Amino acid sequence: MERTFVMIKPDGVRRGLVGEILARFERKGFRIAALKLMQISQELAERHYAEHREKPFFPGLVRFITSGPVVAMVLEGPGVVAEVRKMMGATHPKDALPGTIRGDFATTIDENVIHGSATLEDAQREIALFFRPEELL
Amino acid sequence: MERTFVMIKPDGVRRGLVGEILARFERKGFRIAALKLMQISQELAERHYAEHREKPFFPGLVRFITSGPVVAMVLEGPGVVAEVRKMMGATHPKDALPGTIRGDFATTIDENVIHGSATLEDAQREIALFFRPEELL
Amino acid sequence: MERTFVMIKPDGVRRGLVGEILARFERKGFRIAALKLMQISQELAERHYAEHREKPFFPGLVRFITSGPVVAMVLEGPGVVAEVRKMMGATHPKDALPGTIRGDFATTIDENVIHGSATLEDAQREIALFFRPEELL
Amino acid sequence: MERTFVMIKPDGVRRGLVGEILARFERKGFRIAALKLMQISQELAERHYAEHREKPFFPGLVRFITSGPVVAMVLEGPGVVAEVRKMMGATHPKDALPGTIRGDFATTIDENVIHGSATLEDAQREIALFFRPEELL
Amino acid sequence: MERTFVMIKPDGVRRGLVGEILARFERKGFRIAALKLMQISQELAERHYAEHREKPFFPGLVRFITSGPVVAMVLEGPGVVAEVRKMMGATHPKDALPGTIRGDFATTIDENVIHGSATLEDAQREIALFFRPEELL
Amino acid sequence: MERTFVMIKPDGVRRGLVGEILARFERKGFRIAALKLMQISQELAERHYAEHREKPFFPGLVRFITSGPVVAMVLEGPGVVAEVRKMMGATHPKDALPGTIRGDFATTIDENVIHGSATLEDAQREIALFFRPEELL
Ligand SMILES: Nc1ncnc2c1ncn2[C@@H]1O[C@H](COP(=O)(O)OP(=O)(O)OP(=O)(O)O)[C@@H](O)[C@H]1O
Ligand SMILES: Nc1ncnc2c1ncn2[C@@H]1O[C@H](COP(=O)(O)OP(=O)(O)OP(=O)(O)O)[C@@H](O)[C@H]1O
Ligand SMILES: Nc1ncnc2c1ncn2[C@@H]1O[C@H](COP(=O)(O)OP(=O)(O)OP(=O)(O)O)[C@@H](O)[C@H]1O
Ligand SMILES: Nc1ncnc2c1ncn2[C@@H]1O[C@H](COP(=O)(O)OP(=O)(O)O)[C@@H](O)[C@H]1O
Ligand SMILES: Nc1ncnc2c1ncn2[C@@H]1O[C@H](COP(=O)(O)OP(=O)(O)O)[C@@H](O)[C@H]1O
Ligand SMILES: Nc1ncnc2c1ncn2[C@@H]1O[C@H](COP(=O)(O)OP(=O)(O)O)[C@@H](O)[C@H]1O
Ligand SMILES: [Mg+2]
Ligand SMILES: [Mg+2]
Ligand SMILES: [Mg+2]
Repeated sequence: MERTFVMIKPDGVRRGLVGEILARFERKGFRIAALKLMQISQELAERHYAEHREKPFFPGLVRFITSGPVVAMVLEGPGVVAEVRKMMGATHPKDALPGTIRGDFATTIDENVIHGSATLEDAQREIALFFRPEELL
Repeated sequence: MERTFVMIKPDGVRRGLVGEILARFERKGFRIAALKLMQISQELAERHYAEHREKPFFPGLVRFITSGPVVAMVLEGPGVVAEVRKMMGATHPKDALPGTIRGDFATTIDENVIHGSATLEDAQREIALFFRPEELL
Repeated sequence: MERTFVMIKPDGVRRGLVGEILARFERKGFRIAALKLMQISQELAERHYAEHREKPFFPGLVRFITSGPVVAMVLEGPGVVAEVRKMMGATHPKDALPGTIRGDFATTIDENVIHGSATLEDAQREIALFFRPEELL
Repeated sequence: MERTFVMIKPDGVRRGLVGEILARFERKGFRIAALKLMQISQELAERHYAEHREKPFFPGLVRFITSGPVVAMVLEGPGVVAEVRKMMGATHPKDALPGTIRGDFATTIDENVIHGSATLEDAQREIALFFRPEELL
Repeated sequence: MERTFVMIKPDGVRRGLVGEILARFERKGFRIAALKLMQISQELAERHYAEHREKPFFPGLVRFITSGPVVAMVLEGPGVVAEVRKMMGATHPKDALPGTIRGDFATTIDENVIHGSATLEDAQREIALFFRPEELL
Repeated sequence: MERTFVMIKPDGVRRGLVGEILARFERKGFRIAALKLMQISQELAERHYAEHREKPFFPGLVRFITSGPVVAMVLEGPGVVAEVRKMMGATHPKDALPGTIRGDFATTIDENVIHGSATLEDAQREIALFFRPEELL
């Protein structure tokens, strides 16, 4: 029942890591409730990162997240939000532990391969923001 | 430039083979131009099967193809249509060689895990049928 | 010389995770001293979980562990007991770290894919309880 | 329904290929109906080779097949006997195609890592010889 | 005893396929007798291509083979020369079967990821040309 | 720009773990700036472990590191020194976490599969000690 939003960022897609990452989630046992390759519009990127609109890395952040196609998805399963968060590893790749997605695939904070909803509330919000209602199965 | 349509069938999705299959296409070097989880409707299924209509197993097929969500995609690359047919292996798993998708993942023709356009024309037809134009990137 | 008992539970077997899990142990360098697919009898399950006989989840626990075939084994190698315990990860999948067996394959405490002897004493006891003496090589 | 007998030979076991090989059969979709680590006795080995008896390498074979523990198993699935012969590849590794077990893991016919029943009848014969009835699940 | 020369081309190195390719040769059972990252010089490249000289694409080839670092190696094992040609698959990826290196990793003959000695004599010639004697172990 | 020295020890090479380990680094995104199979000379081993020259395990240590060929390399990338150190895991395999190289492949401190420069200074020193200047690309 519980759902979380996940996004394989432009770098992850360009480096051909989509299947590998998705396999980790299926292997874990989560259900794919939604999935799609998509181009983040300038607007979506600004809404999504509104939180950091004042920050100084905001411009470069928006430029990165829209630099290429991303793979958006919604994973379903018991405590999927917290578990997916643990699977991704620390935001700053330098602190992400091995066995973790960022720990195994990312090297810098700027291009950290993936995003996972931080909380239940963030998830509900991100899902409505990235997917159309009928796209959830 | 050349592109093909691929569909991971309901059996492939429920068995959690989506990532593994996508990974093979990515390691091969093909570009993912479109991708999405979707539910095939009765009408849609029947439209896709226009020649296999006056055939027999037609109903039993539609039943399976609509039995659950499928993962649709478009792959791009040199001779990708013929190349993907080769990667999938024979339609009937028993005749598909080890190393191919159906050879390594399927056991019956009923649930042969995946579908790939037979020709460039079939691909164009399938792409227009399963994807909206804006979903192609 | 040191040995530990490991069991891939009914869920792990049903989800086709036996080879993958066994590969992690061979890759680690441990020796397979015993191995067998088996059905846990009502009696064995009760003996094995005697510790939690009074608990409330006992009935459902016994029902799960006997719900289907399991793969029992004995691994041999330096500090194998403690190392195998670390490899499995926390009992409650929610706390199991990525790279860990439960961390990568389990989502709930009820069906946590695998068991590993907790101590040397538990190992000796579990081994005699699950395997016949001549089955150890 | 249909079933076959498979044996990971002593070389396959010592090289730690048990999990990887089992994983291929599991991802393929076959059911594991029996499995066990065992030591083949002199008599047992000779009984298994009844026609190859008046042959030459007979002794050198028995020597190898009894040189260490083997992993015996029974696999179930549609046309599993022929399908497994295809998955193993040619008896002599040099003629086994990449993607098959012997093609990817073996280099000599002497130690060709695995054995699989040649026919349904050979399978029944091998199953009755290597497994007790109660070991079949 | 028998040995062959293998070169992971510039495209294979930049795409980060070195480990995956080496892993296949190791799981196969071949011994690595020599290995090194190197930059092929103009002269060196041309010397390697002595017969393909009066040919056409010669310059376009040298351009690619010297376009970046390559990983050179010598593999040892029974019939390793023919065996490695089989593992690499057809020179042109479109004709290479799934399961082979070029079949699973390449799409164009221009950048077909890897090279392997065609004969024992070519191997000796290539080994003397790319490796100093002391680099053979 | 930053570089670190890594060495797959004799055990790792003998167990055929080179490709697998190298793949983890390419997957991570680091660049291979140098690579070569080599035999550590008595002198090099003594220089490298001069730090522990007084210790009691020194003799056995030198004997191990020179017991067979090793694969030496230099990895390049952002904070590669610290990240590679984290990827390898604790020196004593017993304390190395799963998902970590030693955590997944090593069982004892004596034969712990791999080495990674501890600091920037150690790296510069190890690189000049193991590789010739022209071998860095
Ligand atoms: N006995 C059968 N039982 C169930 N489905 C069958 C049977 N025979 C054929 N099919 C179905 O028929 C279709 C086969 O298509 P066709 O023979 O025209 O070429 P194809 O390359 O296999 O196409 P596809 O990729 O869709 O399988 C598939 O959708 C398959 O599942
Ligand atoms: N030159 C040889 N050296 C060592 N063993 C050999 C040699 N030739 C054949 N063998 C052995 O002979 C047997 C070959 O069996 P056979 O040719 O009847 O069919 P098969 O399908 O290969 O059977 P199997 O699965 O047991 O290998 C194997 O056990 C194999 O190891
Ligand atoms: N159209 C082409 N474009 C670019 N390179 C080509 C083309 N045709 C052939 N080549 C190059 O020609 C060489 C083919 O060698 P050859 O046909 O003699 O046998 P081979 O077994 O393929 O050798 P190799 O392992 O070096 O590819 C390769 O180096 C390949 O990249
Ligand atoms: N130093 C930094 N440079 C660039 N981007 C940063 C930096 N610090 C944080 N960010 C960005 O802000 C966001 C942090 O939010 P959080 O959801 O906790 O992490 P993440 O998005 O990496 O999962 C990410 O989009 C991240 O890239
Ligand atoms: N909340 C719970 N629900 C179901 N089973 C539980 C619960 N808490 C503990 N258990 C069961 O009790 C046992 C705990 O013993 P332990 O050996 O430390 O862990 P595990 O068996 O998971 O390795 C397991 O069989 C586990 O499934
Ligand atoms: N108890 C021990 N037995 C054998 N060798 C040891 C022991 N303790 C330390 N060493 C050796 O000393 C070195 C420790 O240095 P360090 O660079 O921190 O670890 P490592 O080389 O394992 O990465 C290694 O070469 C290690 O094998
Ligand atoms: Mg098809
Ligand atoms: Mg056989
Ligand atoms: Mg070649």
